[PDB]
Amino acid sequence: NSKLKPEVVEELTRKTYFTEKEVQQWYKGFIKDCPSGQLDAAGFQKIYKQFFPFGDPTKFATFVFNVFDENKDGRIEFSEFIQALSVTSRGTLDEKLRWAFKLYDLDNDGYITRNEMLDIVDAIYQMVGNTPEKRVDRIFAMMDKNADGKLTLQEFQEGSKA
Amino acid sequence: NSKLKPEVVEELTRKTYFTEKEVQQWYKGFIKDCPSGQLDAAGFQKIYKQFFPFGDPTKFATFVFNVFDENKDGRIEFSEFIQALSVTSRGTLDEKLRWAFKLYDLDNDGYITRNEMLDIVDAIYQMVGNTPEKRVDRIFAMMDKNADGKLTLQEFQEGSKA
Ligand SMILES: N#Cc1ccc2[nH]cc(CCCCN3CCN(c4ccc5oc(C(N)=O)cc5c4)CC3)c2c1
Ligand SMILES: N#Cc1ccc2[nH]cc(CCCCN3CCN(c4ccc5oc(C(N)=O)cc5c4)CC3)c2c1
Ligand SMILES: [Ca+2]
Ligand SMILES: [Ca+2]
Ligand SMILES: [Ca+2]
Ligand SMILES: [Ca+2]
Ligand SMILES: [Ca+2]
Ligand SMILES: [Ca+2]
Ligand code: NA
Ligand code: NA
Ligand code: NA
Ligand code: NA
Repeated sequence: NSKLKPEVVEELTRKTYFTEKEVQQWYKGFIKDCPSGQLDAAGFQKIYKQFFPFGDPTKFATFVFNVFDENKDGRIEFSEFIQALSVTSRGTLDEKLRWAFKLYDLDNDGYITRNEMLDIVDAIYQMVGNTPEKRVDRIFAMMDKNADGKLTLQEFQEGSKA
Repeated sequence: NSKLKPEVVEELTRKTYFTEKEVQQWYKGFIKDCPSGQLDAAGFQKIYKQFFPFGDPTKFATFVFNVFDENKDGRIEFSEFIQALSVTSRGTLDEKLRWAFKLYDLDNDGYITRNEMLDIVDAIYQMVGNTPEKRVDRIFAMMDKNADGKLTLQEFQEGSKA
């Protein structure tokens, strides 16, 4: 697919923070980087592995892939790609924190657990190539205001602002 | 330039850790991402700005650009691009630390100063989007074994191994 139909471009423009022109430019890049119009987890993994040669980005890349892959069907289509870039780059602080929460909520149950947060920190450290546990412990002491071992989105947002 | 001449591919293959086939594959990607065959600082900046929407990667991207741009002429040619990826991805630990030293040595005088290191840490924090100063202070206490306020490559390597 070389170019998007104007009905699709319009739809994506109303649904994102991008202009009609930016949507078509983003699509040109997407297809050049993904000739099939869809990126599977292997290809997302390859991308990250090439950008971070000093470490092992496999774990963090998987976490990011799962946020891009909204419908969880194992592939990132252009609609999912451009929506993620729209929110992460031009969304409200509320929308951006909501996106980060999704990244951190690894099993998608609406709660971030201590284990989930430690997996994020561990993954970032591996990708790079005070420790993880003490980090998580402090974060949860400062955000888990009901001390139930889980962070809701409000807890994550309230603390992240603080 | 669609494809490289076999004399050039051979040269790059002997000069890098890549195979003849990998050199040509890397060139296909480079040209698709850089149609003119050369990336200036503006374009490198754009790339990083698109990958890190939550922060400001301008400062760190500049530091990385200067390492890629070995001859310091303001553009990254394919030969410089593939050499950087060769060292960062397949070099000895010694070669990889030497590359990191170049990144950190912002003015290229063969020494990393406290200010240079704080600029690196500050840039990484901005890109992301214990503090920087305390970090630098500890690193220099553990690596500046002659306490002259500068890190030579041997100091950086010895400590980085430690
Ligand atoms: N050892 C060590 C050591 C020690 C202390 C340290 N501090 C910091 C570091 C790491 C700093 C980052 C290095 N990055 C910069 C980006 N980069 C790169 C740019 C463009 C690219 O483009 C593609 C593509 N696929 O097109 C792939 C690709 C990759 C090269 C590797 C470090 C390392
Ligand atoms: N607020 C907040 C907040 C709070 C707490 C947090 N912890 C961690 C975060 C940030 C985590 C990373 C987010 N990245 C992932 C990569 N990514 C992306 C992937 C493919 C891409 O491809 C292109 C292209 N140009 O093709 C561009 C492009 C960009 C989207 C943004 C965070 C944020
Ligand atoms: Ca999907
Ligand atoms: Ca969860
Ligand atoms: Ca809670
Ligand atoms: Ca150059
Ligand atoms: Ca210097
Ligand atoms: Ca010294
Ligand atoms: Na729009
Ligand atoms: Na999630
Ligand atoms: Na080789
Ligand atoms: Na340098």
